[PDB]
Amino acid sequence: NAIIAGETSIPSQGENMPAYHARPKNADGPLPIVIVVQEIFGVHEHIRDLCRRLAQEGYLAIAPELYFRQGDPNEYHDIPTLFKELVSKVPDAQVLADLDHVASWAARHGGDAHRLLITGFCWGGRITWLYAAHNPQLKAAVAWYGKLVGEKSLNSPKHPVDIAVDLNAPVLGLYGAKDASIPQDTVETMRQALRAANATAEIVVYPEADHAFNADYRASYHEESAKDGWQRMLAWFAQY
Repeated sequence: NAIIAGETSIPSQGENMPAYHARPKNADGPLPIVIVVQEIFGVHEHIRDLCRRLAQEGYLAIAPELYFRQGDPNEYHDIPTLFKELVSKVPDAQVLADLDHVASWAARHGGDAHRLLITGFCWGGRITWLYAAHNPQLKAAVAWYGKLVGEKSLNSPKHPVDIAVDLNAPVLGLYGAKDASIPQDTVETMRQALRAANATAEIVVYPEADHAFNADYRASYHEESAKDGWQRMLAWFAQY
């Protein structure tokens, strides 16, 4: 299925946020939109590949450079410094407002405002849960191995466990059993929160997978889980 891809700016809270976008070539009309939320590495080649893979399925997929005001993840060469000096300085409130601006831009650039979807990975998987409790227009969300519970900070004052109560859209989580950064007890805490909220949501846990099991360029890749998760994501989105 032929696609077309590009880099654009998205007008956002008064500033121009870089973004990559991909979509099917000869589209009939307005497209379902998938906002794609980066890991801490920014809109890496891998994230651009994912947007193109989504476009091959018929989606207008858009990955915004969410860290642009605070800094460039390519200026860091160790994860701890990247976390401390950049990631931990990007406020959740800013991120959710930027995602709203991506949705706004998408509706005037080939997307259908009534068919908004989101998926995100790692750092982006946590943001995915948050966004599902933020935008009442959102139709569905797929969060891949996003942190569920945490200590709070002023930049990041709520975690997915806290907002389960405010979820607006069905959320599918794709999680790895071997992920030491997201222990299974925390998945249980989140399941308790979702049940108490009577939210439409489920978390699928892959027995053999670690964190970042869809990152096909990294050693954490687990092919069987990544391919199953990708099909579960498409199934979750299929009706919208």
